[PDB]
Formats: sequence, structure tokens, C-alpha cells
Amino acid sequence: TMRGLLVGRMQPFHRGHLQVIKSILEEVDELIICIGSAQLSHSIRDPFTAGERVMMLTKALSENGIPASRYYIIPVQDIECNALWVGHIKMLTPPFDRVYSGNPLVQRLFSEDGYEVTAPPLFYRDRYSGTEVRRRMLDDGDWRSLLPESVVEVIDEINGVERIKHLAK
Amino acid sequence: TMRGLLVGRMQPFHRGHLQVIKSILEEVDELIICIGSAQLSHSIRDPFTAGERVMMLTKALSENGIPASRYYIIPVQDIECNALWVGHIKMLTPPFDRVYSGNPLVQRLFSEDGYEVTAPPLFYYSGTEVRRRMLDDGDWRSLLPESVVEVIDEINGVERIKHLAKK
Amino acid sequence: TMRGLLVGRMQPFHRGHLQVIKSILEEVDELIICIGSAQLSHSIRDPFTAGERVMMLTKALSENGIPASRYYIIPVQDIECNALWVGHIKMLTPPFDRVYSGNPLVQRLFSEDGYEVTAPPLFYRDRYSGTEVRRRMLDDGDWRSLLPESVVEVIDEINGVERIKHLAK
Amino acid sequence: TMRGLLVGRMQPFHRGHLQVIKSILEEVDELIICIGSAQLSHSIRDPFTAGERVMMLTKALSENGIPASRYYIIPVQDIECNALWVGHIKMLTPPFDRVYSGNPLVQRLFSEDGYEVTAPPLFYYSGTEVRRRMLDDGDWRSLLPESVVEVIDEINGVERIKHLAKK
Amino acid sequence: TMRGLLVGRMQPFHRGHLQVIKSILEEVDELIICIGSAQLSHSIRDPFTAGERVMMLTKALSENGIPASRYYIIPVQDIECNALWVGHIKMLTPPFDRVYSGNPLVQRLFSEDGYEVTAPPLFYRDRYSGTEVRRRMLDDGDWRSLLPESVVEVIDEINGVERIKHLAK
Amino acid sequence: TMRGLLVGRMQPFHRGHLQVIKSILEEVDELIICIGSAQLSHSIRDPFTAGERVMMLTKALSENGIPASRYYIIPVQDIECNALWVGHIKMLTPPFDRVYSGNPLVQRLFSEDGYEVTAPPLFYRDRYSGTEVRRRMLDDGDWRSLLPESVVEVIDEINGVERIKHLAK
Ligand SMILES: NC(=O)c1ccc[n+]([C@@H]2O[C@H](COP(=O)([O-])OP(=O)(O)OC[C@H]3O[C@@H](n4cnc5c(N)ncnc54)[C@H](OP(=O)(O)O)[C@@H]3O)[C@@H](O)[C@H]2O)c1
Ligand SMILES: NC(=O)c1ccc[n+]([C@@H]2O[C@H](COP(=O)([O-])OP(=O)(O)OC[C@H]3O[C@@H](n4cnc5c(N)ncnc54)[C@H](OP(=O)(O)O)[C@@H]3O)[C@@H](O)[C@H]2O)c1
Ligand SMILES: NC(=O)c1ccc[n+]([C@@H]2O[C@H](COP(=O)([O-])OP(=O)(O)OC[C@H]3O[C@@H](n4cnc5c(N)ncnc54)[C@H](OP(=O)(O)O)[C@@H]3O)[C@@H](O)[C@H]2O)c1
Ligand SMILES: NC(=O)c1ccc[n+]([C@@H]2O[C@H](COP(=O)([O-])OP(=O)(O)OC[C@H]3O[C@@H](n4cnc5c(N)ncnc54)[C@H](OP(=O)(O)O)[C@@H]3O)[C@@H](O)[C@H]2O)c1
Ligand SMILES: NC(=O)c1ccc[n+]([C@@H]2O[C@H](COP(=O)([O-])OP(=O)(O)OC[C@H]3O[C@@H](n4cnc5c(N)ncnc54)[C@H](OP(=O)(O)O)[C@@H]3O)[C@@H](O)[C@H]2O)c1
Ligand SMILES: NC(=O)c1ccc[n+]([C@@H]2O[C@H](COP(=O)([O-])OP(=O)(O)OC[C@H]3O[C@@H](n4cnc5c(N)ncnc54)[C@H](OP(=O)(O)O)[C@@H]3O)[C@@H](O)[C@H]2O)c1
Repeated sequence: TMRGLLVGRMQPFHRGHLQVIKSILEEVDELIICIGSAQLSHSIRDPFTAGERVMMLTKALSENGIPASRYYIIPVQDIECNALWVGHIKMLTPPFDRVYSGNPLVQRLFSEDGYEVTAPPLFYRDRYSGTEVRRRMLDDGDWRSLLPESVVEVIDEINGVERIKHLAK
Repeated sequence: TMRGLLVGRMQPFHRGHLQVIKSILEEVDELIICIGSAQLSHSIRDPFTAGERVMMLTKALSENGIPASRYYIIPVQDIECNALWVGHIKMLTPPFDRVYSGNPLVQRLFSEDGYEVTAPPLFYYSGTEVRRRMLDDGDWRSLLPESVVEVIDEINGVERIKHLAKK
Repeated sequence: TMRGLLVGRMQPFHRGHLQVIKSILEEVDELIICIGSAQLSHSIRDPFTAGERVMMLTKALSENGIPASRYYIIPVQDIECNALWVGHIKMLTPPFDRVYSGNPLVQRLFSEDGYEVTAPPLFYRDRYSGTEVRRRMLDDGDWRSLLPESVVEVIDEINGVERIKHLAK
Repeated sequence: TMRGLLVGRMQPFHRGHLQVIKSILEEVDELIICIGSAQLSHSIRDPFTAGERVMMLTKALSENGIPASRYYIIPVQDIECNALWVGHIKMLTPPFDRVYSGNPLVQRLFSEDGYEVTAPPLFYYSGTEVRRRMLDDGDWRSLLPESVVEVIDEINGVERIKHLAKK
Repeated sequence: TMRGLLVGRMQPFHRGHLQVIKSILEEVDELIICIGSAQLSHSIRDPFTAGERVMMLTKALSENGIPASRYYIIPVQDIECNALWVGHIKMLTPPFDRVYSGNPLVQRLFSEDGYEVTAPPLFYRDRYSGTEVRRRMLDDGDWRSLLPESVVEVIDEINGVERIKHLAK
Repeated sequence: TMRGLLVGRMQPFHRGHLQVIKSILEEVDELIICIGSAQLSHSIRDPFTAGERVMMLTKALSENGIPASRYYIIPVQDIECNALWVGHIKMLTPPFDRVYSGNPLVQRLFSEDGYEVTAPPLFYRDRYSGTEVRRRMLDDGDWRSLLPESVVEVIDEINGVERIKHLAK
């Protein structure tokens, strides 16, 4: 059993993330998906709580017919010590074989701990990113079209738009 | 629409826990399952890491016919302040309506925060017996779902607990 | 200006504590009162939150005609490092000259940091202590008579008795 | 019976803050005053310790005619999780009914937790001006209650901030 | 370069520890010595601070002619997650190859992380242990004969006996 | 016995630091050397772990013939409360008499706690500083000539150049 790992803030989870995830699922048996910076919420850059993001991911992966036997969803708080972050991830996750990240720090930390590391198989453009999603939530643009419907429903339930607009005053 | 919450150490996850979970799923649309004391591992009482327990639960709920749309699995570290623990849980979980616990402290903490609280529908198969059988070469496997046994083989759980029990 | 310091869990604040406080106020201009183990609540030994204990002290000292200019009330969480606890107290409090404690560890920590340390001027018996108060709350004894009335009112408002009884099941 | 809450860094406590407080006390029976960012000291922006600020507030509210039965003064450290901060405040404070803040984050956090929230009744005297005058030998004293000036003399606040502003 | 690691509380550092250290130095080029439970001080079981123990070890190893090029002395606080403790040690130390410990937990944690683990080459009897040292400090026994002279000098300077006696009241 | 204290990040330890250390050793019997920001690693500004820096200092001071009896090397994590940092240092170190620092904050914190504070006896120019070392590591300049040979050897073993280059992508 070959297990990959992916880590991202997912503020919020959007179609870009999902596309990356599906691409990774072509080359691993199971994917561990870590929601990074789980401690950060209620800012313009990081509006949603760990729990809200768990909800988004859990619903999105279920709505798209990905079998539950092929993924794990795990919130992970940042820590002060970079040299310990890999150990922190390992404690919170099933054993894994390969890490997917385009981030140099994430790459290097996992590589120094002896893991295989590769870039994600797909890169999405800025117009489909979290920054664009949040900007559209703020400016009454079409944020919904950038997200799976199951994520839009989470955002409606938790009043995500009202939250982010209030925080931008 | 109606979401329940359950919290336990699950050291390890056994057929008892699964029976309770299925029973709760007859009363709620979705169940949030929190793995408590996520920080504790590598002792006789708490042998498995948070990650290992996430793995056990994820596999066990998938192997049994439970749709993924009906549960969430969330590791939760203990904190020093009891008066903050409910807030900690809330931050880490989807919104929920009702808590299932037989533990007086858990009940009272959630009750003071305005949640409906009730005992689990079923009382049972115990973690103490599972761990004792792992230590004494008893039939621990029969107390667990097969998917959990497979996790324990992969992570060398028995060897771990036996080593930790030395002098 | 001569400033004393006193530290206790005050679970809850009872007439014994108050008697000690009044005795200390005969020999200092101002008394800093620290509520220790501020992080502990919702147990048989430590039922009340920091905030609840602040309330108890603030009300009790006001009801008994002690002028506000003569005291400070400060919640203090325990820390893991004993060697740092005095520094932690100092950061959270006004400057002070003398510490009142009968506890050997508290005495020694403050003495090693160069403070004058003395035992409290009065010692109350076990039958008037927090242990007796909590035991009476549990067993339907006369807990009210061990407390100032203003503290009884705090306990009624926060449902302290119901809390402690539930926790003892 | 009706309890308000106010939160600010109070670096230092000045006549502005006191005016706001007196104005709030016309609308509530009791006011909980939280000294925020209690962990920050010894910078140009945040020169004073939690303890020093507790001292300033305690003395200033006593010197002005405010009865002790009408307020509580509580230092509160910042925490990493915004979603926990309200729970943190609640643990450290008496129960309260209404929050006074002009800060959008503070407003929204308390509002999501079910509290009534409103802007302070008065907008003003600023901490930035006080600190600038301490640094540049201006008339900082006139911006503060006399009891606060006395705290700052005792703790050598001016000398501290001047030393910290060096190269 | 073959590097060993040893970890102990060293409350205080005594001749037994030193004997073990010298035996280990016959088998490795360099020895990393970690002072565990660095956060604990001012109790009967753990009287000395991290700093005081660093002082004891530094002085003792220098007085006994062990070259400075052959050891490292590193204080290490305990952490709540056993699954992170090895990562915590690794962050605070030079790279190492082999761990010396008789403790089952320490053995298993390091072993799971891929390190070679072995028992210490020598075991000292109870009569020469920290427990006996501390007991003799309390009861006016001959504690000095159980410690290197350089450690005795540290304990005199920091008033260690006076401390532990006060804490036992 | 007169004991000084020095604190710096030492990212990495270079000849400038060593020169300052030797100058201080003309004025004190013993020097406590604290490695500050011990929690920070794996960034352009702070590339090396606490352990790696302990290794650099231990090797450099031993290669240059400074007797082991004249120094202590101690990693110190930053903390959020400036008013506690001196207490944190004191817990982790032997007792000391005088602090050497050019940093206003460090000076004032120690000074408020009653310590004698002075500037270091020597100031090295920017061209010999950590910033210049790290810049040369990144840009294939002569970084080696700015460090003691023992430190170069540490950096080769831990692949420090490869690390910092990867982190700069
Ligand atoms: N010491 C520690 O605690 C530590 C150390 C290292 C990393 N971490 C954490 O690990 C998490 C992940 O690190 P990160 O740097 O990747 O943070 P991140 O928040 O996930 O940022 C990565 C950036 O790249 C974008 N991105 C990710 N995958 C992409 C793809 N396939 N194509 C295009 N753009 C892509 C993201 O866009 P979107 O805005 O669309 O998501 C985001 O703008 C973070 O929470 C970080 O804080 C923690
Ligand atoms: N401040 C804080 O951090 C805080 C505050 C409150 C609670 N917590 C945490 O929350 C968790 C919940 O506490 P808990 O005591 O309920 O969990 P627990 O540690 O799993 O203990 C419950 C005990 O009752 C058993 N049990 C649970 N459900 C049962 C059922 N339906 N029938 C029969 N037996 C049942 C368990 O058996 P098994 O061994 O077989 O599972 C276990 O022995 C703990 O991890 C605790 O640390 C933390
Ligand atoms: N590292 C750290 O964080 C650290 C280090 C040292 C101390 N502390 C904290 O400092 C606080 C105070 O320490 P403590 O040992 O005094 O704890 P404590 O909870 O205040 O206990 C002292 C005991 O003596 C009793 N007592 C106090 N004053 C008395 C008097 N005048 N006459 C008779 N009985 C009296 C108290 O009785 P009642 O039950 O009636 O109150 C209690 O039973 C605690 O919260 C402790 O945790 C923390
Ligand atoms: N997660 C967390 O830990 C968390 C989350 C939210 C907030 N907080 C904390 O809570 C505190 C509250 O935030 P805050 O931004 O309101 O406090 P703040 O840091 O005091 O900032 C408010 C600013 O507005 C000014 N101000 C306040 N009330 C005013 C009034 N009635 N009229 C005119 N100006 C007024 C203050 O001036 P002066 O300088 O003169 O006082 C200050 O410049 C902060 O310490 C923050 O760190 C923490
Ligand atoms: N999660 C975590 O933070 C974590 C996990 C594992 C371990 N640790 C820490 O690691 C450190 C070391 O663990 P430990 O279990 O070895 O603790 P320890 O307290 O340093 O040693 C345990 C006992 O063994 C004795 N001993 C050690 N070496 C001996 C020898 N060669 N011959 C005879 N007796 C010997 C010690 O004697 P003396 O009294 O003479 O010293 C002590 O009584 C501790 O600080 C522990 O807290 C931390
Ligand atoms: N609350 C807290 O946790 C707290 C409070 C205060 C300070 N600290 C910590 O204390 C440590 C030391 O503070 P610092 O401000 O001195 O930081 P630093 O980063 O160690 O030094 C500051 C700068 O001064 C340079 N420098 C040092 N000594 C010099 C000399 N003799 N001649 C010329 N340049 C010299 C350093 O050069 P190089 O680049 O060559 O090294 C560096 O560029 C830091 O780790 C800091 O984080 C922590």
C-alpha cells in the first residue's frame, strides 16, 4: 500500500485543490490530506476554522465519488519549530511514503527526514486560487463557480461571506 | 441537518465502539467522532498515536457499510483548561447539535455551553481487555474489526506494547 | 509604599482567606492577591474558573469595606517550570516587597529571587477550609456559613453546587 | 445584573480610556475591563507589562470616584487561535451580557458566540501620542490621570521607552 | 565519526553517571549527553534547574580530563507527545548514530525512528544513585562522597542542600 | 568567580563571534554563551537548528584551544513575554554576573533585573557578519573563509549550503 501526503491551508477548499487531489489519486493507493495552519481563522487571508475546512473537504470528496477508503483528512496546527513539523505531521497521520508539495520549505523538511518528495502533478493558475475566491467573496464576484457545490453549501451554512466582509471593515 | 458528537480515546478502536457508533447513526443524520487524548501514545494505557487511531477509524468505518457523508473523524489533543475544551472541540469540528457521552465532566462542560447531552444508546469488548490480550498473547483480534487488526499488524502495535511493558 | 503578595487557589474564596487578608492589611499598605492555578476548573478539587474566582474576590473585598486602593486581584496560571514561576507572577503584578505564604516551595522560590518571605499572620483550621466547603457542597451540609454572603451569591448565580455534584457522579 | 465588557491594550491607560469607561458605566451595572495583549511588554508600541497596566487601571479607577462594586480588571494574553479567544476571555472573566468594541475582529468573534455587541459610546488623547511625547520630552503627563503618572514614575517607564528606542 | 547519545535527569550528576559516560567513550568517538526533564526543578525528586545541571556536567567532565572535542551537553525539556520526543531531541543535538538507554520507552521511541539502541555498558547500584544522594542531602549523610568534587562545589555555590531541606518541610 | 553572559542567534557561528568571545574571556573567568532563537531553523535568515549550532560552537571553541573550564554553551528558545525572558535565561544557565550585549532590548531587560550590562569589547564589520556568510552560501561566494574550519566541517556534514539554496527557490 502506497500512501501519499498533501498539505495545504485550503482557505477555502476550491476546484483547483480537488483537481490536484484527483491527479494524485492516479499514482497512489491512498492520499493523506492535511489541512495546514489549522489554528488560523477569522482573518481575510485565513477565514475559516479547522472544523469548517474539515467539513468542506469531507463533503467535497464524498460528493465527487472518491471512495472513503482512499483518503484521510487531518487538521494540523503550525508549530514554532520547523525542525519538528515533520514529526508533528507523522504523529497525526497514518504512515506514508511520498509527499507532494511545491513549497521549498515543505520539500526540504520532508527530504531531510528521508521521504520521497515531488511537486504536485498539476499546477492551477491564480484566477482559480484561494486569493481569487476570497477576493470575489469580498467584492460580490462569482466565487461560487470556483468551488464545488458541497463547499458552497458549507460556506452558506457558516455565513462565511458575511464573516469575511465584516473582517474587512 | 442533525449532527451528533462522540468523544473517546479509542486505544484501540474495537467492535464495541463501532456498535455504539452504528446505534448513534439511527438517531442523527451525521456523527462527528473525536479521538480524545490525541497527544498520548507509547504507554500501556495509550499505545497508539493520533495518526494510527485516525487510520483505524477511517478504515473501520469504510470496511463496514457506513457512507462517508455520515461521519467526520477528528483527533483532539487534551488541554490544561477544562473551561476551554468545548471551544477547542468546536474549533476543530463541524457545527453540531447533540453530544453523546457517559462521562460526567464531558457532560457538564457541554451542558454549560448550551448543548443537548445524552448518554450513549448502548453500553458494551473493552480497550483494557484488548490491551491485556495483546500483552498476554490472548485473542485480541476477535475483539476488533479486521481492518483495525490490519492497522495494528502494519504498525507493529503488539511488539510496541510488549516492549513498553518491560522492567 | 509597602506592598505584600499572597497566592492561593481560593476554591472557593471563604471566610478563612478573608481573615488572613485583613490581618495582612494591618502590616502592608497594599496587598496583591493572586488566584493561583487559574487554569484549573471543573473538578472536585478545583471547581471554579479563574473568572468566577475573580468575581468572588472582587465582590467579597468590596462587601467588607476594604478600600479598592489597598488591593489588586490577579489570576495566575500554573506553569511547568518552577524556576520561572516567580518571573511569571512579577510580570502579571505591580511591584511588591514581601510575600506571605506557608508553602515551602512558594517560600523558597521567592526567597531565591531576593524577596522577603513570611508565613501568613493567621492560620485557620481544617473545618473552615476549602476542602470542608466543597465536601459540604457535595453532601448538603452548611457550606454557606463558611463563606461571605457575596461569595454565596456568586455560587448561586453560576450554579456551583449543581456543577460540583454532577462532577462527583 | 447587566454586565458589559471592554478590551484594550492600554499602553498606557490614558484619560480617553477613562472617559469611555465612565460613559459605558451609564449603561451597564458593571463593567469588565480586559487588558489585551497582556504578554507584550518592552517595545515602543507595547512598553508596559500586564502587571504595570493592572496597577494603572486599579489606581485610576480608585482615584476617580468609581465604586469597586462596578468593575473588574483582568489581564488577557493573546492566543494563536482566534476561534478560541472568546472562550479564553470567558474563562477569565465574570459572566457578561454585552461587548463594547469598535474592532471588527473582536465584534465578529463575540457576535458569532451569541453576544450582543456595540461600538463604544464615545470616540476620543491616544496611546500613540502619549508614547511619542514620552520619547520626545513632550507633555505626556497631561494626557494621563495623575495616578497613572505616578505608576509610570515608579516603574521608570520613560527611561525604559527611551532606552528601547536607541539604535 | 561515530556519535552516541545518552539521556538522563541527572538530579544531580554523580560518580555513577560519570563512570557510565567514560565507559561509553571507549565505544564512540563523541557522546551527546542530554539532560532530560530540564523543565523540572525545586522538588525533592528534581531539585536542580537545567542551568545548574549544565554547570555540574560541564565542570565534572572538564575536571576529569575528558577532551571537550568528545562531548556535547544539552538540556532537553520533556514534552507531552511521546511520538514527538525523538524529533525534539534531534532538533537540539548534533547528528548521532546510537542511543544508550536502559529505559524501555526511550529504547522503543528511538528504535521506531530507525536508530540503533543498546543498554549502557555499566549499571551502578542504588547506593550510588541520585535517590541515595538526595536522601543523604536531606538526612545529613555523606552525600559529597557520591559526587565529583566539581559537582559538590556547584551545590555549595547554589545552596542546594538548604534548598532541598526547605522543600522537604 | 566572575561569569559573563553573551547571547546571539549565531546563524552560523563565524570568526567574528569567536573574536568577540576571546576578547570577553580576557575580562571574565567564565563565559556563558547562549544560542538565541533556538526554535528557528530552515529559513534564509535562520538556516540551522539549535543542535547544529551547538555542534558549531562546541567544535569551534575546542579547535581554538579555549579550555572547557571557561565556557558553557546553551540553546535558548525565544518566548512571547519579554518580561520573562531573563528568568528563562537564568533557569537554563549557571549563575552569572555581567551581560555583554549591544542590543537595547537585551540590555534593558537585564538591567531591569539588576544585572550589570556592557557592550561587547569588539564590534566586527558587516562584511564578516552572518548576513554576508549566508549571502555567500547562496551566491557561491567564499563563505568558508568567514568561518573557523571546524564550522565549515559541520556545514559540509549537514549539507547546509544545499539546504539554504533549496529554501531560496
Ligand atoms: N513549522 C510549521 O508549522 C510549518 C512548516 C512548513 C509548512 N507549514 C504549513 O504547511 C502548510 C502548507 O504550506 P504551503 O506553503 O503550501 O502553504 P499554503 O497556504 O498551502 O500555500 C501554498 C500557496 O500555493 C498555492 N498552491 C498550492 N498548491 C498549488 C497548485 N497545485 N497549483 C497552484 N497553486 C498551488 C496555494 O494557493 P491557494 O490559495 O489556492 O490554496 C497558496 O497560494 C501551511 O499551512 C504552512 O503554514 C507549517
Ligand atoms: N480538558 C481536556 O482536555 C478534556 C476535558 C474532558 C475530556 N477530555 C478528553 O475527552 C476524552 C473523553 O473522555 P472519556 O472518559 O469518555 O473517554 P475515555 O478515555 O475513552 O474513557 C471512557 C471509558 O469508558 C469506556 N466507554 C466509553 N463509551 C462507552 C460505552 N458506550 N459503553 C461502555 N464503555 C464505554 C471506555 O472504554 P474503552 O477503553 O474500551 O474505549 C473508557 O474505559 C478523553 O480523552 C479525555 O482526556 C479532555
Ligand atoms: N510552577 C508553578 O506554576 C507553581 C509553583 C508554586 C506554586 N504554584 C501555585 O501557587 C498557588 C498557591 O500554592 P499553595 O501550595 O498555597 O496552594 P493552595 O491551593 O493555595 O494550597 C495551600 C493549602 O493550604 C491552605 N491554606 C492556605 N493558607 C492558609 C492559612 N492561612 N491557614 C490555613 N490553611 C491555609 C489551603 O487551604 P484552602 O483549601 O482553604 O484554600 C490549601 O489547603 C497554587 O495555585 C499553586 O499551584 C504554582
Ligand atoms: N486571538 C487573540 O488573541 C485576539 C483576538 C482578537 C483581539 N485580541 C486582542 O484584543 C485586544 C483588542 O483589540 P483592539 O484593536 O480593540 O485593541 P487595541 O490594541 O487597544 O487597538 C484599538 C485601537 O483603537 C483605539 N481605541 C480603542 N477604543 C477607542 C475609542 N473608544 N475611541 C478611539 N480610539 C479607540 C486604541 O487607542 P489607544 O492606543 O490610545 O488605546 C488603539 O489604537 C488586542 O490586545 C488584541 O491583541 C486578541
Ligand atoms: N515525552 C517525553 O518528554 C519523554 C519521553 C521519554 C523520556 N523522557 C525523558 O528522558 C529522560 C531519561 O529517561 P529515564 O527513564 O532514563 O529517566 P532518568 O530519571 O534519567 O533515569 C531513570 C532511572 O534510572 C537510573 N539509571 C540511569 N542510568 C543508569 C545506569 N547506567 N545504572 C543504574 N541506574 C541508572 C537513574 O538513576 P539516577 O537517579 O542515579 O539518575 C534513575 O533512577 C527523562 O528526563 C525523561 O523524562 C521524556
Ligand atoms: N522575548 C524573547 O524571547 C527575547 C528577548 C530579547 C532577545 N531575544 C533573543 O536574544 C538573541 C540575541 O538578541 P540580538 O538582538 O543580539 O540578536 P542577534 O541576531 O543574535 O544579533 C543582532 C545582530 O547584531 C550582530 N552582532 C552581534 N554581536 C555583534 C558584534 N559584536 N559586532 C557586530 N555585530 C554584532 C549580529 O550579527 P551576526 O549576523 O553576524 O550574528 C546580528 O546581525 C536573539 O536570539 C533574540 O531573538 C529574545
